[PDB]
Amino acid sequence: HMSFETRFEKMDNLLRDPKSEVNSDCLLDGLDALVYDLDFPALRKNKNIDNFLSRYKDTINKIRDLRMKAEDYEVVKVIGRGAFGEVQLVRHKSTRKVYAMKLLSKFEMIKRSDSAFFWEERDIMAFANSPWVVQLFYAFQDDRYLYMVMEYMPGGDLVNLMSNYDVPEKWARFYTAEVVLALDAIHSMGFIHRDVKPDNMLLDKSGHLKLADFGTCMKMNKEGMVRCDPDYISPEVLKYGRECDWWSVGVFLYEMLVGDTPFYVGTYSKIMNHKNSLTFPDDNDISKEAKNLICAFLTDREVRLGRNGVEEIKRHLFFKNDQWAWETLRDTVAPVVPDLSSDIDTSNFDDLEEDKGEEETFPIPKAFVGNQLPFVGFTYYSN
Amino acid sequence: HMSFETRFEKMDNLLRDPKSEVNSDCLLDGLDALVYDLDFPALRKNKNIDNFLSRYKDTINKIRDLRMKAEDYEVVKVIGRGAFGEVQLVRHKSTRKVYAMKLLSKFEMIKRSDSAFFWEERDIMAFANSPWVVQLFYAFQDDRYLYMVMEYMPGGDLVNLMSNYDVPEKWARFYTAEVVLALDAIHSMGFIHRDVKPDNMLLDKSGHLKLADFGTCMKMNKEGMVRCDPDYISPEVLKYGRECDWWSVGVFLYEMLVGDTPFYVGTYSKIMNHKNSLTFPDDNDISKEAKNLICAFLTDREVRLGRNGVEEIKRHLFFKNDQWAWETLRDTVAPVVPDLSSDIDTSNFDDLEEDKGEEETFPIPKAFVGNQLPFVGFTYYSN
Repeated sequence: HMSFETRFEKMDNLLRDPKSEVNSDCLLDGLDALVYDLDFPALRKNKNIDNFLSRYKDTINKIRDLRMKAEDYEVVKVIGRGAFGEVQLVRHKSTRKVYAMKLLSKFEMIKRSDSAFFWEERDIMAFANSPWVVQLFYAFQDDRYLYMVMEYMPGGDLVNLMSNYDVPEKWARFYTAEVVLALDAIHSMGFIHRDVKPDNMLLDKSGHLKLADFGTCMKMNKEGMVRCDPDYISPEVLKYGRECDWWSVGVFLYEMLVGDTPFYVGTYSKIMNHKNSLTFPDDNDISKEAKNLICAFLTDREVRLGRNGVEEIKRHLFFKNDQWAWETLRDTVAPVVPDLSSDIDTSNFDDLEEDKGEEETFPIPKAFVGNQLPFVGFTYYSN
Repeated sequence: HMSFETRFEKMDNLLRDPKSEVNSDCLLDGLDALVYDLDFPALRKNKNIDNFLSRYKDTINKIRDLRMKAEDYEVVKVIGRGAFGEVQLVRHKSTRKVYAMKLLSKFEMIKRSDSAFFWEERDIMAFANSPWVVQLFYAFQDDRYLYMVMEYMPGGDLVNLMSNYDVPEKWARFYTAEVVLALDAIHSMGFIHRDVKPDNMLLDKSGHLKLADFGTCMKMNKEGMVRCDPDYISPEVLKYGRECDWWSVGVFLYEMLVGDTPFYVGTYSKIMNHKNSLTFPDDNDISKEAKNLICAFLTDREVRLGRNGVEEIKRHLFFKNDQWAWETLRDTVAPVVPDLSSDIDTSNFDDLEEDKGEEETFPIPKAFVGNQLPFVGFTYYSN
C-alpha cells in the first residue's frame, strides 16, 4: 500500500544496493545457473527447455566472455590449501595487479552436502570495510569453482612467525592488541567468529595484522548471542555469546609465551575444569601482567573478561606501553616488517605443490538436478 | 580481448538498454519463473531446490508486491476478445489513468504449443515510437497471464465505422493515407506485417488512425524479405517481401468503396488469376482514380506498386487533395471525430460479456516442467 512513484524507486535501490541478493550481478548468476543445469541432451528433449536454451544460448555465451572469469588471472603459485579448495597468488592479466584468490570445489561441496558456509565469509570480507579485515574486491562463480579475489597478505600467518622466532612479551602485547581490535570490528557488524586461531591471523606488507578465513561464523541474534547445537572451545560452547571469542584470544596469548596450548579426547574435561588445570612452566619469566590477562580470559563464561565490554580489555596494564596507544596502534612500526624483493614474493608463505590432479565432475543428469542452484547470488563486484 | 574498463562498461549498458533481453527487468522474470515452476511439494524433496527456494522465498514474495501486478488495475469493461485471451479497459488505481490491457492465457498458449508470437508484437509496440502505432507503456507477467498495458483507442476499429456509415471517397482517401504511413513506419523498423485487416486499424480520440494487434509479424531478412512456408493473401505468399503488405491495402480500399471483398476454399484460385477476376459493381460511381489505385495494388508481385518505394504511392493523384498534405496529414481534422462523454466511454466499442469462467490450470508436476520458461524476458517498463 504505497504510491507507484515510491514503489518504483525502491525496486531500483534493491537492484543497486550491493548487499541485496537481487543485485543485478546476483540475477545473472540465476540465469547462468539455469543454462548450466539445463543444457543436457537428456533434459533438452523437453520443448520448453529446448527453446528457452536456444533463445538465450547466443546471449549467455557472450555474457560469460565479458563477466569476470578464471582466464583473466594467471596463477603465480599456491600459497595454501585446505578442505574443499585452495588459495592462489594471482595476477590480473589486464590491470597487472596481484591478489590472493580462494577457490572452492563445487563438486566436493555438493558431494559431502556442505554449501552454506561461504555466505558468512563473503558478507564479512566485502562489507566489513575495516583495516583489520582482509577485504574482498571481486567474487565470481564458474562451471565447477567459486572464486574469491582478495588482497594479498605477503607477511604470512602467525603460525610461521611463532615457529621462526622466540616471541618476547613486547611482540605478544602488539599482536594481541591488533587481534583485540580486529575481533571487535567483527562484533560491531553483528557476527561472532569461532575458533579464532593463529592460522587466521595474517600479516600485511607493513607487518600489521588482518583477520581472514571466516569459517564457523554466524550472525548475532536479537539478544546479541547465538543458539547453536577443538581446544579453542570455551566451557560456554562445550556445555553461545561474544564471550566465546575472548576465550580463544586468551589461548592465543598463552601459546605465544608458553609455547604450547593451555589445555593439552579428554581434553574437553580439562576445559570444563578450568579452575584446577591452569598451569604455567617452571621458569615462568612470563610477567605477572600476562599471567593475569591470560587467567582473566580463561575462566568461566560468567566472570570471563569482556562480558561488560571491549573497553575492559583495553584498560588492562598488559597493553599499557609507551610506543603506541590504541588509536595510533596501526600507525606505529610493527615488530616484524617482512622484507620482500619482488611484489610476488612468497618467502613468508610455505611452498605447496601445484594442482596436478584430474578434476572430478558430476554425472550428466536425466532430470533437473539443480547442483548450481545453491551458489546463486555469490558474485560480487567492487566497482 | 578488451580492457577491463571497457568490458565492465558494456555490461552496465546491457543491463540498462531496454531492448536487451538481459535487462534487469528481464532478469527478475527468470528468477520468478524458477520459484513458480519449482515450488511444488513433489519437487521440493530435492534438497538443493528446497534450500534455494527457502532462501529466496521471503525475498521474491516481497518483490511480487512491489513490481507491477494485476491488482493495480481495476477492470472497467471488456472491449474485445480473441484466441488465447482478451482485452480490457483498465484504470490504474494509484495514478488514475485509463489504459487498454491485453491478457494472454498461459495455459492455452502452452496447451496448444504456441508461445513465440507475442515477442514481435512487444518489440514493435514498445520501440516503434511513432504516432501511427499503438504504444506499449508497461508489460508484466503473472502465474497464469501475460499483460500488455497500452493506450486506450476510444474510436474503435474501422470495421464498425464502415458498417455504420456510407463511406465516401473523401473518407477512403484519408483512412488509406494514414494506413500507408503507418505501414511504412513498421517497414522502417525492419518488420513485415501480414493480413493487414480493418480489424487492426484503430481510431484515437481525434479520429486519426493507429495500427495494433501485430500478429503474423516477422523480421526482415538481410535482403529485405522473409523466407516462410485468408483473402488478404497475395499470389506472392500463396505460391515473401514488402509487396505482401501493399496487396492487403488494395483489398482494404476495395472494401470501403465496393462494400465487399474483391476475391470472393477455391478463393485461392481467384487470387492467382488476379488478371481475369478484377470485377467492379454495375453502378461503379467509384472514381477512376480509385479504380486505378486498387488495380495497381491488386496485381502480380513483380509489377505490384511499391516494389520501388513508398514514394510511388504518395505520387498517386488519388491522394492529391486540397485539405491536407502527407506531413500535415495527422494535424488536419479527421472525417469521424468520436464524441464521447466520459473518459471511460466505450460507445464505439462493442459490448462483450465479462469473463464468468473458471480458469483452467496446469496439473501439479512431479518433475521439472518449465511451463513459465518460454515467457522469460517479456516484462517491460517505460520509466
